[PDB]
Amino acid sequence: KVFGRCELAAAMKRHGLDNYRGYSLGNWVCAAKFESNFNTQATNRNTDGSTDYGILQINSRWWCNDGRTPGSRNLCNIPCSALLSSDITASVNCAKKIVSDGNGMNAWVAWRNRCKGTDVQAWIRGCR
Repeated sequence: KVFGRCELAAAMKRHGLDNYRGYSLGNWVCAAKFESNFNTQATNRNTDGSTDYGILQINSRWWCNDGRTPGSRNLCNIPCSALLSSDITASVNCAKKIVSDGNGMNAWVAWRNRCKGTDVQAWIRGCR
């Protein structure tokens, strides 16, 4: 599923991501835009052999199990394919753990390079 911008904002808010760990809703929408372009099915392989899954590009070395990643820890206790669902619940629950791990939203490289320090409120402008 490719979410609309305000559609994803409403879903992230209903799931408790707005202001979670101090990160306003626009930070999360901006992160999803640049990690997956709002596409729940997005997958991308990394040079270390891991793969990133879903709307928030959650990694198979630390967070989810994909069965093909050396040194996998599966800290979210979830198959990586579950993070590709049209229902974002599993991605939100895992992202809440990632953002609590010590580095905040710096865990998302696209957030650090394309959202951090910008006017993130623009990503929720116009939404009701």
